[PDB]
Amino acid sequence: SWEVGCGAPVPLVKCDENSPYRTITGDCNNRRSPALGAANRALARWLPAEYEDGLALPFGWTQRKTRNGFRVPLAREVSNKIVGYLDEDGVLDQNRSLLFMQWGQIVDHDLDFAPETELGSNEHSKTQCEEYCIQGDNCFPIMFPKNDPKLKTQGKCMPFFRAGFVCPTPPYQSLAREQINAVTSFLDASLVYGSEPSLASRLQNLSSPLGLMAVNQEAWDHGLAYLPFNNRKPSPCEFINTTARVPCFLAGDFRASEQILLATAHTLLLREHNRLARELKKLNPQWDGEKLYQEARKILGAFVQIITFRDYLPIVLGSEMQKWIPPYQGYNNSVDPRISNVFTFAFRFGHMEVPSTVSRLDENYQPWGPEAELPLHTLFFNTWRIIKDGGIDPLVRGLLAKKSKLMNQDKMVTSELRNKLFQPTHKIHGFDLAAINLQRCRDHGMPGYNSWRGFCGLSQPKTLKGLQTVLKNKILAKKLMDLYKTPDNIDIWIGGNAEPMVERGRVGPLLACLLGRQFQQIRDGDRFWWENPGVFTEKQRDSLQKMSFSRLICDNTHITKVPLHAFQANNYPHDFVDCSAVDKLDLSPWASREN
Ligand code: HEM
Ligand SMILES: *[C@@H]1O[C@H](CO)[C@@H](O[C@@H]2O[C@H](CO)[C@@H](O[C@H]3O[C@H](CO)[C@@H](O)[C@H](O)[C@@H]3O)[C@H](O)[C@H]2NC(C)=O)[C@H](O)[C@H]1NC(C)=O
Ligand SMILES: *[C@@H]1O[C@H](CO)[C@@H](O[C@@H]2O[C@H](CO)[C@@H](O[C@H]3O[C@H](CO)[C@@H](O)[C@H](O)[C@@H]3O)[C@H](O)[C@H]2NC(C)=O)[C@H](O)[C@H]1NC(C)=O
Ligand SMILES: *[C@@H]1O[C@H](CO)[C@@H](O[C@@H]2O[C@H](CO)[C@@H](O)[C@H](O)[C@H]2NC(C)=O)[C@H](O)[C@H]1NC(C)=O
Ligand SMILES: *[C@@H]1O[C@H](CO)[C@@H](O[C@@H]2O[C@H](CO)[C@@H](O)[C@H](O)[C@H]2NC(C)=O)[C@H](O)[C@H]1NC(C)=O
Ligand SMILES: O=C(NO)c1ccccc1O
Ligand SMILES: [Ca+2]
Repeated sequence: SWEVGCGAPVPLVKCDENSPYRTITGDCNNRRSPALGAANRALARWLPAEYEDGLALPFGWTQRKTRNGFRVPLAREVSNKIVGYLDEDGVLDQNRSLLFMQWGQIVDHDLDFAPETELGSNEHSKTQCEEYCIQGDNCFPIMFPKNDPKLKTQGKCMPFFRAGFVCPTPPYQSLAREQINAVTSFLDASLVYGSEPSLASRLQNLSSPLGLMAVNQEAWDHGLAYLPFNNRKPSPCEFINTTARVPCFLAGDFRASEQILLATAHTLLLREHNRLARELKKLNPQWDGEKLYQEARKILGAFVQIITFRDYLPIVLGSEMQKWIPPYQGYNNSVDPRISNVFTFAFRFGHMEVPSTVSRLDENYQPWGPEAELPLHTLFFNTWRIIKDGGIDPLVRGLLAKKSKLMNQDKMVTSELRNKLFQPTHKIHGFDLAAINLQRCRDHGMPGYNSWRGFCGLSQPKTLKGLQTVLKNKILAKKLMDLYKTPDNIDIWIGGNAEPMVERGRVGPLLACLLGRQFQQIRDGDRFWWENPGVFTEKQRDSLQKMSFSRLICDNTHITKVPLHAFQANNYPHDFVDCSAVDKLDLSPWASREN
């Protein structure tokens, strides 16, 4: 008895069987268990959920119920005390480009999305929550502590709505509350193509048999494409500058316009698909609209996989890479490919990697204009700066020439995210990503820090002094202990990120284990992994290994001067070579001799 059945409210169809292409929803990857890894199903639970009432209510909800004998500290107070800092000087990662951060967010968005609860196409709930901070039903407000500046100017709380959950919607019961993953668990470029058949089609250009994705018709970038605008009104990207009135972009994933540099990455990817389809039609004139689409799509998925596993992961995991992701040995049908609930919090390490400004660079990589460098907070949901202020190139050069923020125990998340975050629903630039992440841990029913330490076979400190040794920091450990009273209560997000970094990596031991495990699984459990014998031909594989993020830029923008290794810190002009010197993807193994 597993309650095993609930496969209700989720989209279902029938398995093409022997079809050489992924489904849009991720169904039919695993043959014996077709829904494994599919969009719109519960996040997997590596450990049982820990809720206040065993079942659904998050810790902190009832002001008199403790966690292990103690009150859990307010999310925003953990924010003020531990996460914040004032001095941006000295914070840059000396050996990671701004693209390091940016790629993490692309990968993250391909793997997981736990959307908020609605129950309001119009309702006094999406206003009884913001207006009066009344806790109730899915309103779980972030209360301001005594002495928080935002009291004086903003109000009593920050509104926060609980994440969606499987089986039904309305008030629910029985089992413990399981959050939804609205995206496919496979590294499959679902952020470009969509996770629903509904959206996947909208995204496509079905006016012509060329297998192209829809492109914006109102605006161009030197004869290069943009993403289509979104139908949706109200539009937050419009609300950001009512004079300019530029809507958000329409991509395979809904978060695409969250910040300008993410919209930039999205548009590079769309551009690549269309390029692939054209080139492909040249070699194979007989091919379908659909065949063009799927074949370009499959190449792109292979790209996202290769860069992620070859270029990106080795420099997050560092020396722990070998211990968690051993060399590939083939598809294993017994490996569970689903994204775990804790992964969506472990992968939030990238929040501590966001710097406070974004730069635009000209063709010599010099400050583009008099306002080249901008505070990150003016760029949330900002599309007008792309369309009406130089297009994509000045913004991509910044990604190569500037650095990520480095995680630092005394300087965690920049005030740009910690004080001035803009939420697409509400109206001010006054939210706090750090406090939200913490509130969300509780919302998702996360075991505490020592549960995960235990899970990863690592020591579980019980005392101040134990915590000082693990964190290798007396002061940090003291603050944590004063807010939390015992390490068993430390929220996973703040606990995992407070750990010193492993050698040659950018996360600590606990994070390396959680991430490493997840990635091993999503590679080993993927029937369509690129190296899986029979998915691509040997000659096709040889062609795919030559792919690089540098090339992507050469083929898709008017940048002519790029680094070879784009994720490490690169200085212009020494570290920058001409595009000619950069290996090209050879599409000739994709030829199809008729007779
Ligand atoms: C300026 C850059 C970024 C902004 C503004 C941003 C903003 C946000 C916001 C508002 C959320 C939702 C919080 C919640 O409701 O719980 C979120 C979630 C998340 N973020 Fe970030 N983020 C950024 C960069 C990154 C980076 C660099 C990474 C990783 C390298 C990352 C990983 C994640 C992940 C994994 C989630 C959970 C998504 C889910 O499963 O629902 N983000 N981010
Ligand atoms: C800045 O970061 C660089 C990013 O990797 C780093 O250089 C790299 O160092 C690692 C080992 O420390 C090596 O990487 C690779 O190792 C072998 C080559 O012997 C390959 O077979 C592996 O697949 C893997 O890619 C490289 O030697 C080197 N990687 C690159 C891309 O050049 C620098 O050391 C960092 N700078 C400093 C001083 O911290
Ligand atoms: C809202 O978005 C507006 C862009 O649609 C933006 O206004 C634009 O920005 C500057 C003025 O600050 C102008 O840029 C330059 O234009 C000419 C060159 O042709 C110069 O002579 C000007 O002096 C100026 O430097 C844009 O022309 C201007 N466009 C319009 C129609 O106003 C606003 O800054 C945005 N506001 C916010 C709050 O972000
Ligand atoms: C769908 O694809 C078609 C075919 O490329 C696009 O229409 C072309 O647009 C360019 C620029 O205007 C012109 O060469 C022609 O007007 C069209 N070509 C042909 C073959 O007629 C169209 O823009 C795409 N539709 C969308 C919404 O992206
Ligand atoms: C595929 O991965 C599965 C899941 O981890 C492996 O299942 C294991 O089977 C081995 C023996 O082959 C046992 O030693 C492990 O204890 C099993 N794991 C669990 C917890 O079930 C399996 O090793 C892999 N299959 C192959 C043949 O590579
Ligand atoms: O940018 C985001 N994540 O990185 C994001 C933005 C809005 C809503 C949910 C999200 O996950
Ligand atoms: Ca996916």
